[PDB]
Amino acid sequence: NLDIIGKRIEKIKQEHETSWHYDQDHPYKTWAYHGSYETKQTASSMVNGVVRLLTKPWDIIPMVTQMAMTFKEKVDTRTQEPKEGTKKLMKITAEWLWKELGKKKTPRMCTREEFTRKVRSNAALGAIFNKWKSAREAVEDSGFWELVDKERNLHLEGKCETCVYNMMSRAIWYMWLGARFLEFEALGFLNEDHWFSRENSLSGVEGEGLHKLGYILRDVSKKEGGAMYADDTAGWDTRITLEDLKNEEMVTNHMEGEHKKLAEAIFKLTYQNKVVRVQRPTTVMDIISRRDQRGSGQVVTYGLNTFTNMEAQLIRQMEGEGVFKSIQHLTVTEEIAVKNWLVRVGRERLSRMAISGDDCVVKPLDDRFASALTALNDMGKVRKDIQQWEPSRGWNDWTQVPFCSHHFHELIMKDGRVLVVPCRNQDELIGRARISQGAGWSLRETACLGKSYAQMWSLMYFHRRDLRLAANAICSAVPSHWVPTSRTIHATHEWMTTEDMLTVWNRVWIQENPWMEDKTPVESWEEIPYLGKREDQWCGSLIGLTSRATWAKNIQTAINQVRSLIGNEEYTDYMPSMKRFRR
Ligand SMILES: c1cncc(Cn2cccc2)c1
Ligand SMILES: [Zn+2]
Ligand SMILES: [Zn+2]
Repeated sequence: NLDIIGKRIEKIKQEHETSWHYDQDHPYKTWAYHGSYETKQTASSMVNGVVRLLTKPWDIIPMVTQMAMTFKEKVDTRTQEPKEGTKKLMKITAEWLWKELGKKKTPRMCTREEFTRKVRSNAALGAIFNKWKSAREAVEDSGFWELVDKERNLHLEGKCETCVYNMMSRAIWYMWLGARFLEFEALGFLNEDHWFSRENSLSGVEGEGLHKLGYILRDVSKKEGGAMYADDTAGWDTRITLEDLKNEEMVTNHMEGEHKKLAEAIFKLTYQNKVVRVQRPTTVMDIISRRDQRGSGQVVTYGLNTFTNMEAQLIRQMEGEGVFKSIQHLTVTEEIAVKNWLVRVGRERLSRMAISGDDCVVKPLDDRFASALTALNDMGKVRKDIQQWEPSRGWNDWTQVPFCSHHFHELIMKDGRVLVVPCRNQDELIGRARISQGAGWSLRETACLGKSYAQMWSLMYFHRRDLRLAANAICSAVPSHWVPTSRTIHATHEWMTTEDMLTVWNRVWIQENPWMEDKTPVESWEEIPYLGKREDQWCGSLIGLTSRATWAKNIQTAINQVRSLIGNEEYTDYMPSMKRFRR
């Protein structure tokens, strides 16, 4: 308790010694409270005018227009201790899983060099603004690194002074850039060296672009077994137990020397003991602590969520298959049965899953899995929008399964080749492309963000009539040589390029498609297929509406409207690519 977190608390106390007051009307129940101090400050969602001017029919669709307008009661909940049988199942499975992930990988420290490069190419690290302005300025100043070094030698000493979270079904915990470095130096190898790639982890998808996920689900569907289960957890990050954090820390058993000590300190001092500062409107700053739940960098959060989700789903599979009888207690021969199951079929059972942090798809050996709920509920991983003990609804067709906010279509090209494409309701896609975040956007920067969305649509959603037309319109309206932009884990985004989108389509869906037999490149957009016209409406297309009718016929007008506002620039017409405009 206060021996590990006291120093951090002590230090913040003295920076606001004029204000420190143990408030009596504090709202926290499951968070330990410590004191309050005086502050006074808060980042709303702004409209992208280039995208909105070129999507006029959606100006009257509330599911689009409402997205641009406008639970911290769940972070203040408690998760009961799992039973002894459950704690033993998790320890055996975690020990086995780290071993498997480590067979072809070597834990290693990430470097100042590596960290610096990441700051200079814009990444969502979750730092704050204070002595230096941006991350860019702190990383070039030698002062920073002496603060980093002092903390670093404190961690080797088993102590912490400045690794403090700043709070803001979401909750992002910003830290200062120095604490973010020490986290990256010790644990960044999990992401930098792709420990959760599908090649390495068999269940994972790390590095897989949206164009691979449908093919991966179709491959899981080819396995013999029961329904495909895709159960969402209610507030995954809030249900991470201290038992989970101890199984995650076992990655340090694979480390040596300095690295081992630095990683042990990240887990013990900052993950298994947190200090947080929260804005209350009643405006004070509350200094609160707790031992459990997930509050780490976003990228480490993704890899450890993937790990613990892989562990939980193997255990739910063991329960369905009758490997153990009760979570109350594992007998000695049940332990050896669990171990022997892992050794004999663990890798096969990982390959029946697609896991992206808290998001999973599982094709179990049979449907006993649907009612195998005791371990899942006792680990705290309670399913969303179903009653605790109600059996899971499975999906009979891989093309209906939700994963990473998408579903996937099987689409046959006029030449017989098969595409498996990503899809979601088109209102969600259009509504998201019409939104910017942050201040000080020039017209050029707004246009280049519009162009990023357009190129994404050409590569991923070319099969949606409205998006291919709107993408061609935005690319026609933005100067041809202007570079697509975005402010700041992600798989590589191949739409982020000034390369000819048609040449990218050919390499992504044909040349470098490990699922595609024939490597013959496509020599015209008009060869590339759409979904069915009825399947497009189902997925939220405005095809058929008079609003969409004129918008299409008269798009050249909207394209030229935008061209005039950006100004005298080289513009290309990509609409003639459309069969409708193509004579
Ligand atoms: C994070 C890191 N690597 C892959 C994913 C999966 N994914 C791809 C597109 C949308 C989701 C997520
Ligand atoms: Zn620290
Ligand atoms: Zn669809």
